[PDB]
Amino acid sequence: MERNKLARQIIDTCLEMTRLGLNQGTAGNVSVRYQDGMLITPTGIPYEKLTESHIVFIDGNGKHEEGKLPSSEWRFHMAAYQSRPDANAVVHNHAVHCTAVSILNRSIPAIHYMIAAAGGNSIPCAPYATFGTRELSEHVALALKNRKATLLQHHGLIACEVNLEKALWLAHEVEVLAQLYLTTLAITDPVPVLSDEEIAVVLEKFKTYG
Amino acid sequence: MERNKLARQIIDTCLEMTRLGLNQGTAGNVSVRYQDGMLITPTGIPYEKLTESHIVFIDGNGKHEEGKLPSSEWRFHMAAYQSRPDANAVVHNHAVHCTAVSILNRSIPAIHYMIAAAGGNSIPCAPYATFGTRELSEHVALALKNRKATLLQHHGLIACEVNLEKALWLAHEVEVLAQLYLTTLAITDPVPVLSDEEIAVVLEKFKTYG
Amino acid sequence: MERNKLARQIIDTCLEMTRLGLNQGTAGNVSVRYQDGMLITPTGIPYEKLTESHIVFIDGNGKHEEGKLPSSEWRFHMAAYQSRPDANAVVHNHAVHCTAVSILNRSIPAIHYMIAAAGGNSIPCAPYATFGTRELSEHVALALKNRKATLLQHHGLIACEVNLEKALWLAHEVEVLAQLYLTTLAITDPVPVLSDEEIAVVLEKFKTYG
Amino acid sequence: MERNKLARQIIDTCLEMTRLGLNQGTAGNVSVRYQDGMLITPTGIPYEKLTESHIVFIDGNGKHEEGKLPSSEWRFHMAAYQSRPDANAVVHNHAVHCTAVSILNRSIPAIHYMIAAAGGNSIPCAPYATFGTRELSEHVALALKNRKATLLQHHGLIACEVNLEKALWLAHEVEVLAQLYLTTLAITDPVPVLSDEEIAVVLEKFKTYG
Ligand SMILES: [Co+2]
Ligand SMILES: [Co+2]
Ligand SMILES: [Co+2]
Ligand SMILES: [Co+2]
Repeated sequence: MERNKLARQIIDTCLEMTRLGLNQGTAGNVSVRYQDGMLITPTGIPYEKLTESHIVFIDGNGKHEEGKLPSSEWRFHMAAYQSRPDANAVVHNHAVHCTAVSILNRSIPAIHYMIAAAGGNSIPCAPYATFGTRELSEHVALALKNRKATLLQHHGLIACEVNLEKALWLAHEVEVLAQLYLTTLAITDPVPVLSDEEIAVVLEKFKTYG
Repeated sequence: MERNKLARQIIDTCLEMTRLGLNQGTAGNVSVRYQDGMLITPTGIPYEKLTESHIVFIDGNGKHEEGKLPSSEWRFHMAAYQSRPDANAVVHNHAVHCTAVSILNRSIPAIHYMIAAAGGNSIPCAPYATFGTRELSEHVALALKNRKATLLQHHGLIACEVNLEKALWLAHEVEVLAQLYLTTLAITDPVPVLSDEEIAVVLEKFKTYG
Repeated sequence: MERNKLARQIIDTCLEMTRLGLNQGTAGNVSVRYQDGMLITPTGIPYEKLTESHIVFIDGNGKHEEGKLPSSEWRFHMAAYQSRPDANAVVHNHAVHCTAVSILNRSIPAIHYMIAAAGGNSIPCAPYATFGTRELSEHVALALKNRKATLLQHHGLIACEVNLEKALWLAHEVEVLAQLYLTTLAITDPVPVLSDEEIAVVLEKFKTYG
Repeated sequence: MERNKLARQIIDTCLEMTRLGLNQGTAGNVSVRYQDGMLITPTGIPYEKLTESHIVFIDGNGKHEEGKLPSSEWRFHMAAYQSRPDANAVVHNHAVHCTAVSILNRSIPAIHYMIAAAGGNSIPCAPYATFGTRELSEHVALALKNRKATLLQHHGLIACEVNLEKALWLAHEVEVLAQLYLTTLAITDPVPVLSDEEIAVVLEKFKTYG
């Protein structure tokens, strides 16, 4: 839990996120909870030019390290941390499938049992607001109250977890769910879904096993 | 046929499965028939952290090696082995295209002659049941009676063969067939198919040649 | 133009074909014109296990090297060579997009000016016949009379050129055209096309430049 | 700003463009503003065979280096430079998604806030004209007057920026926007969009921040 070791992980996540195809238009940003604020990726630096020294610390008051510019989307990383105390890492991206569903402003219903990984029977879509604004931050905080991931209308996705590895994994899983929903929707509307009781059993089962 | 050599192959299949794009949401599991039970991948370990020592042995009674947790989906790997005696390896995954067709709960009809590789004129879809349950196991055993691969409703795919290489190959082929069917279905419903007689000739021909 | 040097190229094409995503379900086969027949890939050997010694020679009478099994689809490689004297290499595959269009049994019309690379204002689709048969061979020979590539109904694609590099390039280009057509067709039917006169000018222009 | 250093960058862009999946059918061409004309990729040489010596200089009169053949599409690279004085690099390709939208001859409306990166509330589609002609050049110059990227009907995409890195980045971003639009269009027509005022705020915000 040394800063430089947290800085590397953040960087490895950016690289890996790219490897998985979630980092298109190189618009993602990643952060972790640290001290009284967070460590986040900087604005204006393509992932492959990133070194541990580029990682920016932002305290709990919204004040950042001198001489360093944090991601232009840092504000909702702070909203996520304040909304979900258990969240230790946040991954945001503009993955294509998640984004297309968010353009239709639809939530992703229970078309697959893995939807329980985000905490319930759906992946919500928070209403649109200009990036970097406090109003966008509010919509995000409200959607994450009972879910670990949310689509953001005409924008992309935010997923949070207890560490970077799980957060990355969740984000990747929502992208798959997103592609599954668009694919079936083009054939039939609405898409068949699993019932609320059936999702209740899977949730209980995930609580049991891990 | 030494355990450690079987353990490596299992691992190479996981890696290769990932390379082919079948391992999204890192949800797959692979096993081989061994002694009176099987060797299978463990639960809770991302494929790249896998070493031969992580591979778990489960006997014919459903009892596993002490201190090791087998895949959460092991039960249907055992059902596959007991349903198809000739099966020596099983590959399961949540490949996107196969899954979307399974969400529509449709079987894949004869839109291409390679559909004969699974044993007939279709790839069935077994009804949904909670993962890890005996009821899911039953539906699987019944679908594999006359086919080597089956879709699992709102879940994914199970393919079995005489060795890991062929099982992996079959799984990959069903994914292609799955993508071909979704693509055409979005344009026309129903999708033109080859007749039962025509599939009868290809099957005979595959019996002849190999 | 030594056999072993032709054998390597064939192998590099298989690898590269795979790299481009045309070799799914590992069903492709590649050949070149050699002496009085051709050199072709063997049946039953996954591309990465291929060595120059696995390449099989088939004379003009349809008789192959002793102890070696040529691709199960060799017959139409011979039909292509006898139909188009100028053809020196043939590439066949079951690329997904080309195959989906072939399942709809539609020819690809002039939706893009690069369609002129195959010789006219379309990529035809030859009617279906069991693989490896003389009747399939006839349909292929007839479609290649005025085009360098053709879709094969419920099967895949055959593209021929003056060398392996161009043949591979053409095959790749038809796959792109195929994906472009399916994508637009799902939105609008029929898809807008360029006129015959406009394709006449591009053809003349390609004759001029190269 | 030495020619050989500009030549390498051009080459790295071709490689990277390919890596991103924009270079299908190997039809792209890239140039930079240099002296009184430009440096551009040559015609007839697959990207991996490219060396700095293959890069061709074309002066402001349309006259090129002796013994070297520039891209067959150089003319609109010159039109782009003369239309947008601030443009220092041009990237052209036949990316699949951009091309499909261009086949429908539709402009890409404001379905995502990143559309502001091209300069306004849309990505236009310039009418079709035979490649390499002065009439095609006119349509391009006119579309780039108020935008940095444009689709070209039944053809592909042209994106310009202040350096190769940003031009490549823009091209990649339009491809993502293109895929987002086709995906949603197959489900609903028309696709919901952000208002002109909302795009006005994002533009102002990008002016502010960078
Ligand atoms: Co964002
Ligand atoms: Co499963
Ligand atoms: Co074939
Ligand atoms: Co062009």
